[PDB]
Amino acid sequence: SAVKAARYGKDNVRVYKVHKDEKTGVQTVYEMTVCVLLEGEIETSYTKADNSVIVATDSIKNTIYITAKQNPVTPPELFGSILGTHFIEKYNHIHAAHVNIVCHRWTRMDIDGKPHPHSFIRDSEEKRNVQVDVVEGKGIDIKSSLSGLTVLKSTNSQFWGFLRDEYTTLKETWDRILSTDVDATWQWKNFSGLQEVRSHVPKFDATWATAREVTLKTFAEDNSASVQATMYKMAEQILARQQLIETVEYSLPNKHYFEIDLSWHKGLQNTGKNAEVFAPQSDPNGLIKCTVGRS
Amino acid sequence: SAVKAARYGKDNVRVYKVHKDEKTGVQTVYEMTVCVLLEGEIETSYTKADNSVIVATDSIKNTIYITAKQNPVTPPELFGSILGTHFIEKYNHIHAAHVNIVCHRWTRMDIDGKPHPHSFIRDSEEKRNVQVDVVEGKGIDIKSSLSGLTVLKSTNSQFWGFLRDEYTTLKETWDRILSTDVDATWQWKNFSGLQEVRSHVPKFDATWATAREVTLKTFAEDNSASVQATMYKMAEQILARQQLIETVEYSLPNKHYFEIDLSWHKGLQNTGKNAEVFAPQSDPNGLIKCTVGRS
Amino acid sequence: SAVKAARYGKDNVRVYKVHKDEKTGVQTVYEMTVCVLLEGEIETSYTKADNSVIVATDSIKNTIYITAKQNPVTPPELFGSILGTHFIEKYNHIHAAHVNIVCHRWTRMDIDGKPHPHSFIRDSEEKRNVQVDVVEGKGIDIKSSLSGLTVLKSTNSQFWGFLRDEYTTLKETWDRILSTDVDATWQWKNFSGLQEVRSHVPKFDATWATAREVTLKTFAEDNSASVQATMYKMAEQILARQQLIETVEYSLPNKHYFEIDLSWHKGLQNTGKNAEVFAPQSDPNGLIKCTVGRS
Amino acid sequence: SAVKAARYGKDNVRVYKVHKDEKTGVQTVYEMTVCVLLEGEIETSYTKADNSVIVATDSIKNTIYITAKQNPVTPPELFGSILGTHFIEKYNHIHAAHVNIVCHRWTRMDIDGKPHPHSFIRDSEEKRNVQVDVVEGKGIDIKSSLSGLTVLKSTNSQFWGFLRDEYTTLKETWDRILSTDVDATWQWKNFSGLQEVRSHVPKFDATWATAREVTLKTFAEDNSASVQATMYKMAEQILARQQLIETVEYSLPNKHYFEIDLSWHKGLQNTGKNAEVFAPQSDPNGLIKCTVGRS
Ligand SMILES: Nc1nc2[nH]cnc2c(=O)[nH]1
Ligand SMILES: Nc1nc2[nH]cnc2c(=O)[nH]1
Ligand SMILES: Nc1nc2[nH]cnc2c(=O)[nH]1
Ligand SMILES: Nc1nc2[nH]cnc2c(=O)[nH]1
Repeated sequence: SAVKAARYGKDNVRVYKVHKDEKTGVQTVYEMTVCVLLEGEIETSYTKADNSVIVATDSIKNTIYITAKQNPVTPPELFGSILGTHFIEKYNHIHAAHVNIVCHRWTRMDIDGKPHPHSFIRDSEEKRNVQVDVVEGKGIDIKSSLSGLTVLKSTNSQFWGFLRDEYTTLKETWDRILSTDVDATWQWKNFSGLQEVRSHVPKFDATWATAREVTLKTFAEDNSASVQATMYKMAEQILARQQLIETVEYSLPNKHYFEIDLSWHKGLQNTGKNAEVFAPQSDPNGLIKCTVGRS
Repeated sequence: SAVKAARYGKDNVRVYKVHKDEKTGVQTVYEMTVCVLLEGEIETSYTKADNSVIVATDSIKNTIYITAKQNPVTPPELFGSILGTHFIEKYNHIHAAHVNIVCHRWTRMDIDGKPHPHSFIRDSEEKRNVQVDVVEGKGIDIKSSLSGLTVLKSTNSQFWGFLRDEYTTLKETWDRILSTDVDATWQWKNFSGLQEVRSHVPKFDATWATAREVTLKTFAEDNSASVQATMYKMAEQILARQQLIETVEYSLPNKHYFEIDLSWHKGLQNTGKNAEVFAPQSDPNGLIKCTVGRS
Repeated sequence: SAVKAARYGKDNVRVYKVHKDEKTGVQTVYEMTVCVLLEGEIETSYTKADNSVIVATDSIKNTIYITAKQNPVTPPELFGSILGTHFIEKYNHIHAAHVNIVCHRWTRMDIDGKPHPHSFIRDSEEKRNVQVDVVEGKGIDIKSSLSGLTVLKSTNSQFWGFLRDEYTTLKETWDRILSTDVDATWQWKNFSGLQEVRSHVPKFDATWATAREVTLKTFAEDNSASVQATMYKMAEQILARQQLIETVEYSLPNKHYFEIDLSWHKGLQNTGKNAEVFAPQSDPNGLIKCTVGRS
Repeated sequence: SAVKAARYGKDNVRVYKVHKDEKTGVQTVYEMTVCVLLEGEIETSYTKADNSVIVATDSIKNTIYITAKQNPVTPPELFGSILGTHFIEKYNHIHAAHVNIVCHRWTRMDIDGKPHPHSFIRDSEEKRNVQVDVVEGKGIDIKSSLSGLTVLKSTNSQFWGFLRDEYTTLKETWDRILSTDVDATWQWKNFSGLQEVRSHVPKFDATWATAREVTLKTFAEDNSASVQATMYKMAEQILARQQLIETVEYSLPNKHYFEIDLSWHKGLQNTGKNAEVFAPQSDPNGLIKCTVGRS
């Protein structure tokens, strides 16, 4: 036997960083969860019990803190590039670094119609993430994403015209609730190294804001023919707004809300046009994906 | 042996209800999770296998749907009173109903600086809850609450002057991060029955908004001497704003963010006044509670 | 306003302890999660920002480690009594200690039909817990419990004869799946202090083993008329086996497995006596409780 | 823009199946969670709102129930092959089916030293899984796995000789606790179709039992030089025992248990050779992976 692939590192490293404007007295906090996995010439640690090739996972954790201390942690696409680049340049036998970052929301509180200087609130569980792969001699691959964005529209969603055969019991509908947890990923064109990533810095936050806005507007306005059709429209718009993106990927659960027939109880009418009370279903759920790129 | 206490019912009943304004075309959704437990003369179901006294848990579930269909589901203190009252009046041998409701947020989306008629987003995992106990001949006891409100302030929090003995290693501090998940409960004065609850309807939503606002403002503005001191101030204000409240209860975790000493690495300064990078701690955590009432 | 009730302390303190037999070379591990909340004369910490009365939560955490170091951590009813007693004797103004302990399973591995000296496996998520309230001048109240015991029987469970009215749609049945997560608590008679608890040490583990065994045997053998009837039988037996127990409490979810009618598909028969494939339901679920004591 | 990749289907389909031996009266239950995602000529559902190409996710759910009704659900590698094969043969425009199955444990209860005919208990949260990809014209790819196997050894684990530089603070050790959650996957050689999978049926369960046993024995007996070294030894043995396996993959977290220095308290000795009380750390954790194949 032989080692076909190997990676190791530190997972679930929680990091918080505060920025203090001495001028204005305004404070800004950043909180994230970091994973860093390394690859290189480390086979002997597995095959020969040779630990000399191992950069201890505890040292990797130390390095994340130090890096966060000496560099900006935002935007995450930059911080992740700096962190991955560090491992491949510092260690001769390490040739790839895979860095995953999850940014948690800490939103400035508004007190009395005015932004508070140092108080924050977590508004929802929606995350902004980055996956950065830094490979010696192959540049920097970045995939940015937003996830945990949960939305629902109570009408203007349809589903009819689908295949019908002896396995089908689902009825066609012209009016239904559509609810989902949005997971959207945009993959950037490969970057030659850190200097190139630094040159595109302003595009990261703007592209994140754009993906979010397009996602929300398209969901709210589209008279949805299906989840498939609505998601393609979002992805089409994101690609058209940012040329440096190669592919957009969406992964959407269809969280079902079933009508409850109450007619067995005093002829109570609660179906079709009279539907008011529904039962949200925990499982199972439809799962719909699509990767859209440039023709 | 004998049955000293008994209750049974249906838990985790998810309910969704939509309101459609035919005039404006505006839709409003309500989503909640309901638990209903009953008590009464049901001992024989346990002792003698006598199921004749049992209102099937499946029937209790049916009843929640029917009740939601025929009545307003908001404010939750009213819907819960209606639901509990129903069981004790309908069934002769049922003398207490305990109804718990958790309201999930579905917040109208703003598209292009304007409220969307039928699209919603879950902004955070913060809940509004109610506990309603409807006891035959003893009226209606209601406890309302908000939970899952997660906040953090990066400065203006202190902790010094505490007891020091041979078990103490904690250092006094004049500047620290304060973060917590707020769980606040206000207990209403006992109500004689449904007609009395209906008479106070407008006070429910207003008191909920008040508890939230006071909680947020006090946390942000108080130069906190301790979690204990800050929570008492919140509770004091809520009691002063609403006379129909008998007691306010707060339960607050103190989620710790530790300084990271980086001086072993090139004399890097990251403690005290130079602290920028912290390590959020998952556990353990301080847990601080207090019940405040009227003197 | 005034402080009606107050308690504070440390939650989620994870503790591991290893015992090494120098003779046999056999090692035994104990892992638990501890919560300790204190009460006493601490009102001024809330009302006057007077921290002098506060035993820091960090010190409480230190104390748990020290106590675990100097005393046996098993059985948990003893360790919890020692820990609570410590706070009320050490601090003059602290009059009650509430200690909660959750024991996690680490079960000796069997390698080659033989017990391994120092390797363990977590077999299931079932917990053994204790709640200990140590109140100055009122002795020691202990509630022991087992939870997270998940079981299912595929037949020999019935449910018929229940009340039927206009809210009922559930059909009577003579054969069904019964599945639940067992939560059983036995409350001990009040103890005068530590010396009395020490005198009953051997009864703790034996009573825990007994509750478990009776729970499992009764569930498997009873031709269940209802969850209510089966749980009363368990509680009756536990009370008869241990006189020092005052009350047994059971709290049982009824996790439903619905039949799937497949007759719309080629007359496939999958209901009643032909039922083979079921759909486990995540929610909602029946919740059945009962507290049984001595007549 | 264009669709580069697309898949859709049903996730979280919970299925239970009971087998009743009319002879012996012995019942056997199987419980699983199934995901099925399809690919084929379905681009137009995204691009043109053409639902005619869509096999409704609800129909996919129906099909899982029907398939489970007409076929054995064990071993899971077979059931998954049958299910995936069904979609590609039945639908002309569907060319790949991806089926994921998670098997939950329901272990026959032993009552009075004897196997009970129809009562079961969930012993741990350990899963047996399968991933089956059925691609038209490319046969059947199966990856089997076990996950959620949580183990700990209190001694006979070392970690010394690792790289040391200015980022290192970790001390070398010759004696430590080693704890992890085992995730092991074995990939089978490609199968030509269902008839070939049926021919190897007996090898599935045996290979699963083998992977488990080797994993447990190697963990318990190896005087571990590192997680890397111990995992390679397991994978080496699995490959040697089953020729039809092409690659073994392990993914192991290193769950840390830190020593607690108690010397600041009365010179209490709790480090190195005197270590008895440890603090289990929730995060961060080391993450170590390796894919081992044939030379
Ligand atoms: N939008 C949408 N709804 C569905 N309901 C059942 N299947 C589907 C599907 O593929 N798409
Ligand atoms: N606010 C606050 N911080 C603490 N840190 C340690 N103990 C305490 C406590 O009781 N209150
Ligand atoms: N055992 C049992 N099954 C039920 N199914 C519906 N209600 C009940 C109940 O109260 N007990
Ligand atoms: N086994 C093991 N322990 C570690 N502790 C820190 N890093 C490592 C590592 O790579 N392997």
